[PDB]
Amino acid sequence: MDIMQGPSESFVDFANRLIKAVEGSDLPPSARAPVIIDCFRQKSQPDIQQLIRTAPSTLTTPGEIIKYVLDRQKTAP
Repeated sequence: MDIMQGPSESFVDFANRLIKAVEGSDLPPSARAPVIIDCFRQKSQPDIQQLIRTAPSTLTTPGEIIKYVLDRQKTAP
């Protein structure tokens, strides 16, 4: 309900509220991921949601999104 990413909130910040929020629910293990998956695309900021929204590759899991988030956040010069 009140799970919304902040203006300048880090990724690990939101996902913790999400994951913890999801774990706290009656959602099954196999369905926990799919929940966070859609949750991001609808609760994440425009900066992240935009990437996930039209992001290629089979991004159907958390293990891929975070990898994808950091993979895109690879601002290492």
